[PDB]
Formats: sequence, C-alpha cells, structure tokens
Amino acid sequence: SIYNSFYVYCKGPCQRVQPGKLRVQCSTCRQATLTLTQGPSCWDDVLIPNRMSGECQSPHCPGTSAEFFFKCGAHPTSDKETSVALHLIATNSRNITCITCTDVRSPVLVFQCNSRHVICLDCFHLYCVTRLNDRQFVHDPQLGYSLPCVAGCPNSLIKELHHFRILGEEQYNRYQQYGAEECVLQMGGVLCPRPGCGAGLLPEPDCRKVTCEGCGFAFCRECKEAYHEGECVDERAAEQARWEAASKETIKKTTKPCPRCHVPVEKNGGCMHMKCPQPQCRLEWCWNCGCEWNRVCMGDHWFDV
Ligand SMILES: [Ba+2]
Ligand SMILES: [Zn+2]
Ligand SMILES: [Zn+2]
Ligand SMILES: [Zn+2]
Ligand SMILES: [Zn+2]
Ligand SMILES: [Zn+2]
Ligand SMILES: [Zn+2]
Ligand SMILES: [Zn+2]
Ligand SMILES: [Zn+2]
Repeated sequence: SIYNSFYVYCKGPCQRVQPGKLRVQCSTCRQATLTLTQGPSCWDDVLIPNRMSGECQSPHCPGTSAEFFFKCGAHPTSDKETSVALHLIATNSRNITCITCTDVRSPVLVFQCNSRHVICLDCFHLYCVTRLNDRQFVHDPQLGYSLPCVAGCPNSLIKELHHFRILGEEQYNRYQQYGAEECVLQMGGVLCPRPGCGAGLLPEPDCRKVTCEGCGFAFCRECKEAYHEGECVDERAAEQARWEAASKETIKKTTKPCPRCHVPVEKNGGCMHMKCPQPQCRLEWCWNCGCEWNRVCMGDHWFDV
C-alpha cells in the first residue's frame, strides 16, 4: 500500500489492528455491481445505511443504495470476510503532535470531542491500560464502560467499543470483565489480589479476612496481602493536538498539478478521486498517488479524513 486511510480490527489471522480495505455493494442484490453517482468523502458516507446511491449494473436489479464494508488488508480475504472499521483511527498525514507524548506518530486516534483531540496509538493503549488498573473507565447505560477524550472533553465517549481491541487479547479481556467487577465493588465486595485470578468476592463488610473460594487465596482486605493474624494534559499540547488546527506547510501541498495537463488543482473535500476541471483534459486521478484513478486507491483510500 502506498497510503492507508482506513484501519480495521482483524479477528484473525491478524488478531490485531491493521490497514483495512474498503468495499461497496448494492444493498439489494449484495453484488459488486453498484456504480456510485459520487464516491464517499467521509466516514458517515460509509457508516450510515443507504446514505449513498448509485445504479446497480445487474441487467435485472433495481437497487440504487450502496452498502459499504471493510476487510483486513494485511493478506487475502474472501469476497466478504468483514472486519470492523475503527473509524476513529487515522493516518497522521499532517504530522500533528500527540496530546500526551507530543511526538509525531502514525496512525493516531482522533477523539470526537469538539476539539477533535489527537492521540497516538501507543498513548491510547497506555491510556486504556492506566484507566483499567485505576478503575477509571466511565459507565453509560446504552454502552457500558468506555473512555472519554484524554483531555476531559464532554460527549467524547468512544461508542464503537471495538476500538478497545487496541489493547491486545488480555488487556482486552480485563476490559470485558470490567462491568462485572464493578458490580461486585459497587456492593462493597472485593477482587482477589492474586495475579491472574482477580475473581469477584462478597464477604461480610466487617471481616478483615477474605478467602477466594477461585484460587484459594486468603488475604487481609485492608492491605490485599495474604492473611496476617497481626495488624497490617498540558494546555499547549491539547491546543496543538487538534485534528482541525491550523498547521505549517508539509511536503504534500494543498494545491497539486494535474498529472496530465499540469494545471494546479484545488481539492474541495474528502474524496481522493479527482476530476481535472480543465474542459480539454478531464483526467480522473488519485490526489495522493498522482495517477489515473483505479480500484486499488478506491480500496485503500477512497477518502481521507
Ligand atoms: Ba510480622
Ligand atoms: Zn488480517
Ligand atoms: Zn443490485
Ligand atoms: Zn503519544
Ligand atoms: Zn478533547
Ligand atoms: Zn482468587
Ligand atoms: Zn493486611
Ligand atoms: Zn488535467
Ligand atoms: Zn491513490
């Protein structure tokens, strides 16, 4: 791949986050025969059903709605082996610094707070890890447990919870226990301190001794050891790590010459498919690759955020 606009979670054989491939099909016949009037320009175009229309080229099909889906890109996949789109994840093509480590990384996660704060995938991992260990996830009835923007911005809870698959199998599994553990705690119960167990227990609240009967561990609850009979975000960083913030000038400009005629072209939205405005040229080309348009570019970066 020359360029990846998308990333998915590949349940296997990657069991990890990977660059994904975009696909489209008639939502009536489910064939690869919908021509779109207009290509996608943003995540909504591909995530909201029937938002995008074409003509299904099957002789005897009348469907005009598109249905988009994604696939892992790290290897072959069957015509429809679907991966979940991690739509918060973006290639950092404008070299924006991260809100927490302040390095330039790629890809990044972009919170859907108003400020559209940017965090690298390393810091997102750690953010998630920290917030587990410290029971700092946030509940929401219609979601369960999630995390907001790292900067503390409201209405910024991650809704597509497959974004936590960024934690690797085990951290991820901790994450899935979290509600269940929280239940016990919220009833004055306790978790087994034994590493690898962490099972839920509810003794009488005025007992300092607690036995896991799990893995057998007796422990003192006040201090979580085995049972003794004795006694026991920077402000500038935030401002800078904003998706839509005004930036310097990179290598990759915001005016580029048509590959055929060489007239400078402005790009006026998210779709990577360009059509040269010149009446006497009209080349269709990819904004990024500088080449005639094609199904690879469609697959890999039909649009960019
Ligand atoms: Ba002692
Ligand atoms: Zn894969
Ligand atoms: Zn059809
Ligand atoms: Zn970072
Ligand atoms: Zn934010
Ligand atoms: Zn235990
Ligand atoms: Zn103790
Ligand atoms: Zn041209
Ligand atoms: Zn391209």
